[PDB]
Amino acid sequence: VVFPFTAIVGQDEMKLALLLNVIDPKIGGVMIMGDRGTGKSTTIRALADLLPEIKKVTMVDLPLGATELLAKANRGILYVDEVNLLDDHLVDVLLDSAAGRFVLVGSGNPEEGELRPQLLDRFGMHAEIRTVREPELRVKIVEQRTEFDQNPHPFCDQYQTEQEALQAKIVNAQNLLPQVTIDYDYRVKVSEVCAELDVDGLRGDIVTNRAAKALAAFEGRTEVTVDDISRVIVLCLRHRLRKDPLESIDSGSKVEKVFKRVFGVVD
Amino acid sequence: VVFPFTAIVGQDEMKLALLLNVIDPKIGGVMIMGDRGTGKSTTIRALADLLPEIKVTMVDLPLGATLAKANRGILYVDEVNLLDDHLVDVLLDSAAGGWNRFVLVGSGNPEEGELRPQLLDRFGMHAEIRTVREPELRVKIVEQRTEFDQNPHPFCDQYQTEQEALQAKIVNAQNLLPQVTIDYDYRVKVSEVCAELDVDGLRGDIVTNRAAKALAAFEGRTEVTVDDISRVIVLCLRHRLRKDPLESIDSGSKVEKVFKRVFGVV
Amino acid sequence: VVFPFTAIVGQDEMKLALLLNVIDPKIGGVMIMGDRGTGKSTTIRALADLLPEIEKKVTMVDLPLGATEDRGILYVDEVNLLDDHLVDVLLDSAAGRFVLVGSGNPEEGELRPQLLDRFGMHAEIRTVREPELRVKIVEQRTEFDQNPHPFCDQYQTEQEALQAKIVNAQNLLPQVTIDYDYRVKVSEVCAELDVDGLRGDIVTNRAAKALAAFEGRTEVTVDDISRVIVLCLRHRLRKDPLESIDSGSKVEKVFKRVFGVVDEALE
Amino acid sequence: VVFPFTAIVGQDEMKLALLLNVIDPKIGGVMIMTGKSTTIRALADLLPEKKVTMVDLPLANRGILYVDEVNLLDDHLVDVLLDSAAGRFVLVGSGNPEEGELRPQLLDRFGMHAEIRTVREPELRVKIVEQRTEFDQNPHPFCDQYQTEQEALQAKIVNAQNLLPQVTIDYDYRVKVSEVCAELDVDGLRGDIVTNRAAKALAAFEGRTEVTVDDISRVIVLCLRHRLRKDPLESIDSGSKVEKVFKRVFGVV
Amino acid sequence: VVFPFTAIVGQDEMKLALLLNVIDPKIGGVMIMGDRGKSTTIRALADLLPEIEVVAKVTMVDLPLGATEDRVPGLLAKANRGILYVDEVNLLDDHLVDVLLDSAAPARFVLVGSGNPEEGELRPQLLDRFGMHAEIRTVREPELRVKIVEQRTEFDQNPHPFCDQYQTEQEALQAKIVNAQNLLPQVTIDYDYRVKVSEVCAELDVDGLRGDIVTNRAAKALAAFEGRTEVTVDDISRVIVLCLRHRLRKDPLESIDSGSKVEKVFKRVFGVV
Amino acid sequence: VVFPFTAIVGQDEMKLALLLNVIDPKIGGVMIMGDRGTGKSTTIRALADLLPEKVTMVDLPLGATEDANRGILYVDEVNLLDDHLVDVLLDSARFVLVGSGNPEELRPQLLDRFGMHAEIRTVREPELRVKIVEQRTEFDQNPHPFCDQYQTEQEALQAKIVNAQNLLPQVTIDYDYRVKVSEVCAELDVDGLRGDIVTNRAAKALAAFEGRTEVTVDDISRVIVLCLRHRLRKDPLESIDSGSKVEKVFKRVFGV
Repeated sequence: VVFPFTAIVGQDEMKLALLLNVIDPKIGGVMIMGDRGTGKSTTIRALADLLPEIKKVTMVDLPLGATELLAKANRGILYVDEVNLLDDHLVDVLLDSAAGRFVLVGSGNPEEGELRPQLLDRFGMHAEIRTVREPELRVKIVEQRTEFDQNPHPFCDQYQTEQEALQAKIVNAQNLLPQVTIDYDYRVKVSEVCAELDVDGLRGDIVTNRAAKALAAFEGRTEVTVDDISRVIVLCLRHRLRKDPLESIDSGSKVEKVFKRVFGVVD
Repeated sequence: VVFPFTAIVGQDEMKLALLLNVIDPKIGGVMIMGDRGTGKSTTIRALADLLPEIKVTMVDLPLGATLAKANRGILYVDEVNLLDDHLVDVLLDSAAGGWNRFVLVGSGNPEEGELRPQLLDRFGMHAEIRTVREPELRVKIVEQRTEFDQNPHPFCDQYQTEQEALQAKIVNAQNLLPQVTIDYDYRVKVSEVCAELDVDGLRGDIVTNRAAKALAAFEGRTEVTVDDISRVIVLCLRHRLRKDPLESIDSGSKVEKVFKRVFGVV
Repeated sequence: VVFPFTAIVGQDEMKLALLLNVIDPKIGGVMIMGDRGTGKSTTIRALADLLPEIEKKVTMVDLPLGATEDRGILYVDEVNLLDDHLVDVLLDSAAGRFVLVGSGNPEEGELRPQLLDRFGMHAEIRTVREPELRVKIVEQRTEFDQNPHPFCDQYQTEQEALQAKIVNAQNLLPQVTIDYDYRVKVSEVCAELDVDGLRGDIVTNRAAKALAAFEGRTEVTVDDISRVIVLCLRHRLRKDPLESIDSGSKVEKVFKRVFGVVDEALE
Repeated sequence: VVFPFTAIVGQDEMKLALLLNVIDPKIGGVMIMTGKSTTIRALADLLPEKKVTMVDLPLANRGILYVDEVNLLDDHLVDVLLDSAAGRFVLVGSGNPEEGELRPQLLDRFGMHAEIRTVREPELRVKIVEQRTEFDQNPHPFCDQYQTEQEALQAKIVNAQNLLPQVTIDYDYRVKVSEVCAELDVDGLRGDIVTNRAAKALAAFEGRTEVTVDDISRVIVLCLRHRLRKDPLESIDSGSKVEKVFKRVFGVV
Repeated sequence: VVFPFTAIVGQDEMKLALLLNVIDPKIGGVMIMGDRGKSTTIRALADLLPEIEVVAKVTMVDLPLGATEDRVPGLLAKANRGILYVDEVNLLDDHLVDVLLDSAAPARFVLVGSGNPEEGELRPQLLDRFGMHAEIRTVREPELRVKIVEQRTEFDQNPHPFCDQYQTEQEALQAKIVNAQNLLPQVTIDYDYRVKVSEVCAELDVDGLRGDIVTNRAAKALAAFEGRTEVTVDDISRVIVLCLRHRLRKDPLESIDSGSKVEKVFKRVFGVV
Repeated sequence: VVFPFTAIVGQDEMKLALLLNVIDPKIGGVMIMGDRGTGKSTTIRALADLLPEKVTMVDLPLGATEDANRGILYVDEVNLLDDHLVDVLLDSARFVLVGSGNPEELRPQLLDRFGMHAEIRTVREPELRVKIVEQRTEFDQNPHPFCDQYQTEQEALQAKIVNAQNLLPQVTIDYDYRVKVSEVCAELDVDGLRGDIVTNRAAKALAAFEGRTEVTVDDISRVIVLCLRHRLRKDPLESIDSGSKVEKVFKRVFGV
């Protein structure tokens, strides 16, 4: 038995990136660079255990150096725990196999050679993990972990209806995605943000659109909204920045700043 | 089936470099520097699919150690930054500038190496790819890509007469090139531009002349015009600059400035 | 015969780290970095000899320089060498049973940040600065080398008093509670120090309870947290290199702020 | 078949260095820093006598040896070749900037240092290009257009070699040449010797037996510009300093 | 025949370090750093000591560049009741040095080592285990330099006539060494002095208590050498730089001589006028 | 046959350093740092051909081995093969050690072990440079007429060397001079007493060469830079020539 996904607290940005990829695997996978390592392996297992069967969904790990495990990985999840030194070309093929049919998930180690700029831009979204800063939230996690370690089944049962409610929303979102439309004016202003961010190519334009539709589908709507784009654009474009080294500005803050201007958002 | 060449939008400078080399392979090949994406590989496949049957053969040569007998074809070196055997690169340049005849195309990695003035001056033209900055154009490109991915054959058919029209223009330009002449005054003012740019050698003089003749041939003319030279001279000379490091001036902008002065464009 | 633990003078911070681990080994071990005129080899030997009999005495096992892979105390004299592979395996035996103790050399390879965070506490040894104490250590040391048995007898009842306190602390540890407000303020200190993960939260809580148990109390006190929090978090700092501040001094500074500890200015 | 030597335009300084070495190989070879590989074969094809053979060193008595990249092939191999020269064959070397600038102890041992500057006259650049393609299209009609000029220069080379033993330099000139070497702080007396051997070879080339101030003028930059010991505090061109000191010592208005 | 120890001029600080180790070998050896009469002084000290028996002359053992435990019978045993000179202890780093410091920290000996600057400073963990740090400064008195040279040629020409000229001084110094060894057990250091010695070590931020011990063993040995049984402030003054200057942990912001820093702090703590 | 020693012009400092070592080999050899190409190997051959009895010059190559006396040993590049082979040669010096080196420098610890440091500067007088070259080709064309032109001067110099060697035991230096020599070494911060000894041995050898048995202040003057300039411990904050510093301190101490 694995820690229930709906009980993981304090990782909202990473749970969003994983949920949107389950809804639209053509987003291109998630690169998880949480320099603060905490709840990385167990979150991805919780999400696999949460998905419905169609045979149960299978999660595959990227260990060893097999040249070629994409066999048992179709219509599933593939986790490469340390893709910071995993060959050099095998990474290229997996990023293609995810953008045309599985959920690519990658993790890295800080100070071991930060993702080479040619292989990180091909990742759909870039989710960073920062350890929870709210004190009473940190206490709740610790109190939850020992409470789970002592009595797994009373814990998993406590979240049983919340897991099923989220399980149905994933299915509904997958079913509704074909009807989800984004207005032309929004689709254009998304590209304006990609241009003003000096994104290398059009992949950033493509992922933001696929992500915004997948989020709107998740929330049971068929028209992409300005707020829908707001919640996915940092995940999609912050690792696609081409900023001058003379700038001390946060990448995620640069995308939010440019997004708010182009769309005219007052916070 | 491959994305049609005549549908590629926003890469005009590179499509020009590729078309001129297809018309006169003795130009010396194309070095493609710029955005990694923007389908550099797929444009060259599209151009191969467009050429007439004399089908033309497209060569990969990816990370190898000595695939070079496809004469009157195209050779794409995706990462000629990792041909640490410079001797492989050097022979491919001279053979491209003669019949040993093929269209050399190479791509490289910025900030990794190579690009050494000895390994860059021998490329005929230097085509730079800048990703489109106009928002509605980016949307149009994206809307075209999946439209091709969902229905390849209806997309290729929409461009079928334009593909055949461009195919006839390539053959015509190849056939007309022998009579294309350049005025002596232009030929001298071109050399004045190469000298005033302090280009290393006379190869820049040679490529600019061959490019201007090929462009006029493409457009069904037999007299090279100042506008013909205008459209090729940056492709030919910007990677042949010997500018002082004290200059914050764009290389391509330097070539345009000196061309305008020597020829007197106002 | 071994030098008696209750006779060691001038290592209070390190003796505290060892005693609390003996009381609660799930704290995660002690990393001993510092000076050489102490004898981390004989203080740990003294602590094994001080513990109660296990049925023979508790076994102290030493790991020499050339050491290949292969309820007591394990002393790893040089955990700088013996690459991450061997070091990783030992940390598993700890955490959630033996007291891991490691020592290191300065300038022989800085604390590997990923393998140092997994040590429970970080005790630094500073050689005694009080002149009359330095004389006392030397006079005691030669006095022990000439007549071990007369020396150990001078400290035999004090060894038994400390031995009973250790057992009492272990027996009482299950009833030891920490107030919710303290538990949250401990996590607030961990957050304000930007600690990597929640491991710092857990050992500080386990350490404060073990100290309160050592002193025969069942309620963790602000002062109880004060005496263990530097041992627990100073090697868990992520401070900017632009700061010339001592790590242990940074933990005390943030601890006093979060808990609001100030000196009464008496007339 | 090779492009004729007498048709090469715009390389006068390098053609002078090569002709003088062919006349007196004891000068010590040429360091060449637009296609010098064919210029040296053009010179090989031009010499008399079986025909002289030009040898390439990619990894030869009484001929020509061209070391294309004397920056690589470490001092060990380079040292050995310089012995064959000096006080007999024509050593020719070229070098690459940024590839291991020729060690200062290994560059001084070359007789002359000829620099190639690409032609700046527009109508000349056009003429060179038309000459290359005209040669590629019809080599033999090209070589024939230059056949009598090739034979004329071939006779001058033979005569110059035959006349060199009688060529003399005035004592006052020979001393002022040494003053130029001393005022330049040259490493040793090799500059005094090469400038003397070069001035005599040039005078012999022109059918004369007395070295002239003008003869020295035309050879002294080739001989001394790579032998300078100037302070790095000088933004002054090396070749211009040699002319400047030459003009002072000899008194050229 | 070897140059007589009592004739060596201008090495006073090193002669003091060597004599005290001969008097109390538990001091821990001498590290000789400085200008480059080093190999010849130690043999003279070996030649000066009184002739010993097999097991209840003193033997000098050297060590060339090649060690690799080709000493552990070998060479470690020939140093029994003798002296071991390590000519270049800045090379053969790590293990070989650690083993020798252990063998002198079945044969006990006076460890003496010399090193080369710029070719490696002995790793600070293995230099602190040397008892004392004696530096050799070449004599600056001109008329003294002439005497040293003139003594060298005078000895090279007539060894035996030279040794006789110093023979009674050798016997007097030999008797003082034996007496000092015999008197060492009674030599006491006052508690107030013993504490102020530790205060100097602390104010110098010395690594450990080894400096406290060496200064005390050295002060007693010097007082014993001079036929006294009470350590004096001047006794401590003459050994404290030998004992602590290689034990400094000084900030790199200080252009102060290490040996000179010890003198200043010693004068401060003890109140020397 | 080799170019005669007495015909070499413009190398007076190196000819002085070599002659004194031939007279008193215990001086410790010569380090020749001539930043100019002037035929260092052939001067040493010229000096060997000049000595009586015949003589023998060994020339060590770059590739030293693992193993000559009463002769001359020339180490053309004492930079290579320096770890131990250079160390071994300085120990064996009975023969006249001669070494040359190229800048871009021997171990500051292995250069102090050389007796004297003679620098070669290329002749700056124009009419002299011409004469050297004219002498070289004239010798290459007619060796025996050239060597005969210098034959008696070679014999005159040869006899002076024999006389100096034969007279050396009687050569004395005043005590006041000998102390002032040591005072110069002290103010130069010389490493050890090796500089004091060579300056004394060199001054005696020079006085013996000139047929005298009492060292003169000028005798010390002409050798002290050869002996002490490579034994300096001067601050890097000084833009002063090392050889010029020795002259400065010598002039003060002796009062010249």
